[PDB]
Amino acid sequence: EDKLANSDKLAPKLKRELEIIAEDGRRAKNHLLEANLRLVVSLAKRYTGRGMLFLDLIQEGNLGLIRAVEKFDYTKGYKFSTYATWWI
DNA sequence: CCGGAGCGTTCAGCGTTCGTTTATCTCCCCCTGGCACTGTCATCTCCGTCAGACCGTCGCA
Repeated sequence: EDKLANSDKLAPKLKRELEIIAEDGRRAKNHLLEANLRLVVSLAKRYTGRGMLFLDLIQEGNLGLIRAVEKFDYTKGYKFSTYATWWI
């Protein structure tokens, strides 16, 4: 999606393939997010019962978790949970 | 018998002091961003109203 975001002229079939890869990447974004909904629910129930509703805490942690997945890299050899927990 | 001196009041030269601003320098407040062993489903409600109606709903006929 970064390559197709550029203004350089490429093949239209190549741009279609890049859009397909971008759609697959967005599907991966989703799949990771519904993978980690359970852990953000657990860490939100860790912080409940203090004047703020449970589902509000879950959704705010979900915002923190999409922040986490925006700032996650595979170069460091650690699991997603221990890095996501700080942002949650 | 005016004339001068002393006295009262009122103004133009420059000489200092105020009234009100301005940008720079500390101290504090306030908001966005980082954390990298792993840690991936809570929570107690609700009963000894109550009195009957109004109403839609729903499975049996």
